[PDB]
Amino acid sequence: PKSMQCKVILLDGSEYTCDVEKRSRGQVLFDKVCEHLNLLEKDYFGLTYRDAENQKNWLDPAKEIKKQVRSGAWHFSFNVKFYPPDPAQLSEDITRYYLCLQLRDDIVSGRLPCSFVTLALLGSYTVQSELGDYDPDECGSDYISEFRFAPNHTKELEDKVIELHKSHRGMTPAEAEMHFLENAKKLSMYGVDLHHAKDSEGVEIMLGVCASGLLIYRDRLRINRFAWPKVLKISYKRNNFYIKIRPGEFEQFESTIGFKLPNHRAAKRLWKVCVEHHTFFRLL
Ligand SMILES: Fc1ccccc1NCc1cc[nH]n1
Repeated sequence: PKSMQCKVILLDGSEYTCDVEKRSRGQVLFDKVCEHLNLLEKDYFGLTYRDAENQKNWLDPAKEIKKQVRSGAWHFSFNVKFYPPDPAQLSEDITRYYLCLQLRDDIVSGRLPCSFVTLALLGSYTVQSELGDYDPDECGSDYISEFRFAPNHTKELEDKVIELHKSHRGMTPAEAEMHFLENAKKLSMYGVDLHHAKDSEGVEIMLGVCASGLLIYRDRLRINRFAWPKVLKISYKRNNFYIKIRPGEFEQFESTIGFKLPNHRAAKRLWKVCVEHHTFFRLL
């Protein structure tokens, strides 16, 4: 029995190493990672890898690892796949904890945009969770936190984190994590997976996939939103991704909206994440 070494970047930025039999399916590796993390509420999470383009791909738990990574290194990341719309309803604090770590990276990366005040408030709850009660002894008027809070740090943002941290005295890690999530869940890009595409006229749009449905970002105005119930059918052909939308009441025939993706793999990736998110919606 020949086994392949796997390396997984965890959400704290540490590396987990294990071996699986070389013909193992994704689920085998994912189960080992989740046992390592003491994670029971595993359905919200997954593993990603980077292809030659260094584009992120979900490791399909049902398929052989070798037929996915193909020529690439057995190097993965552990990530939230399905962002819970209501994190208070998760059964375990440790689940909310990993979700916070993911969202912290979502924020620092700029995938999840955030006002100055929300950056500072989220940051204050992270500090309360990580270090406990505000201590003047560690924080001078010149203090800069080890914690990454934002895509671009300023002294103003560090000061506001400290100001808000002072107000959280006596808050436990689980409580601070729950407040963090109550705020983060409201942000317009929470749990939105964005894909580059062109509309049928060749105009650059972004397609967002999330729990509630599909978003077509055409410009700062004209954001079209199709709740999952409004989406009849989706499919990809060559570089094209198509969504069929239910007609309005007493209208004949659904509408088709077509999109051009960069290449066939990008169309297939978008199709698969939409199918997977739509099933998630069907279970809610
Ligand atoms: F309702 C949706 C449908 C499809 C994709 C996303 C959403 N987000 C919630 C919302 C409702 C109104 N504006 N934002």
